[PDB]
Amino acid sequence: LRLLDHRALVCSQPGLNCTVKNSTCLSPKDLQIQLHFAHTQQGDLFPVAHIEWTLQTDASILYLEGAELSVLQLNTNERLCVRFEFLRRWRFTFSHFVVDPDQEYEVTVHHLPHQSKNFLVPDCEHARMKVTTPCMSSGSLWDPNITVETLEAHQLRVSFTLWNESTHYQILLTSFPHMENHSCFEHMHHIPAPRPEEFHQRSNVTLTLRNLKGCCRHQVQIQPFFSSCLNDCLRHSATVSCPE
Ligand SMILES: *[C@@H]1O[C@H](CO)[C@@H](O)[C@H](O)[C@H]1NC(C)=O
Ligand SMILES: *[C@@H]1O[C@H](CO)[C@@H](O)[C@H](O)[C@H]1NC(C)=O
Ligand SMILES: *[C@@H]1O[C@H](CO)[C@@H](O)[C@H](O)[C@H]1NC(C)=O
Ligand SMILES: *[C@@H]1O[C@H](CO)[C@@H](O)[C@H](O)[C@H]1NC(C)=O
Repeated sequence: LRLLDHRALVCSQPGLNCTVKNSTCLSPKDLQIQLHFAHTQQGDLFPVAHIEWTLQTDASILYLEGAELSVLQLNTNERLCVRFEFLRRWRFTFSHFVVDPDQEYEVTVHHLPHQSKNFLVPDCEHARMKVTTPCMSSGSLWDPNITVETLEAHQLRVSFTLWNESTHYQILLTSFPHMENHSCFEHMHHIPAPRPEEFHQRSNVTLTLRNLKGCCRHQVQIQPFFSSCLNDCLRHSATVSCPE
């Protein structure tokens, strides 16, 4: 959770002069949050929360200085606030909060001196999220298209397409019985960082399976370690089903 730009924004409308800026975190109607995408001057692409709500005034003489817009990231408890500062119906919009893929947010509006709604951002498999800067940093553009072939002597041959980075990969084999989810075997295979010559080429690893009847469901997972996502890159898997 962050602001796209931190300078004060002009939010003025006919009959209402308005400024909005980040503030220290201290009635609104029709609070709505849409997912939008912002392209930056630096050439990046971020998912943003497009937040809107209505201020309805009546004949009532009232002291109204502004509004506080609060966004809480539920996984980290990161909270950011912006304060609207004033001078029948006015619709307010704020689209400068950058959000993270696959995260839930709680949005709150308070008139100063309330309404709360939650917002869930789709993961990096969503076609529009896939091309954002955060998703591409998680390796969203790489498609290994992992395939696992059963070999004659209780071995598997795993094939996968490498990306274009000189970083290592790991293949994690976890074996299971047909239905029970307690593993009967586990093995990690280190794939050395490829040379630029093997970039975008399809490589393979041969895995040796545990010789145990019933230990027949083999999950094979590839984890890349691209410099932009370290231990947090998107992973892919294929599973060999039991021939039972
Ligand atoms: C990925 O694997 C599937 C296997 O059925 C195949 O249809 C598809 O064409 C493969 N993709 C590429 C890029 O070769
Ligand atoms: C990696 O491959 C993609 C293929 O679309 C390309 O856009 C990108 O520029 C390549 N990155 C590097 C560092 O060569
Ligand atoms: C066992 O693993 C499968 C994985 O697809 C899952 O659907 C199922 O709910 C799991 N069951 C238990 C008891 O963990
Ligand atoms: C498996 O991959 C290695 C490169 O990592 C290659 O030398 C070998 O020939 C490939 N094996 C098969 C069966 O294609």
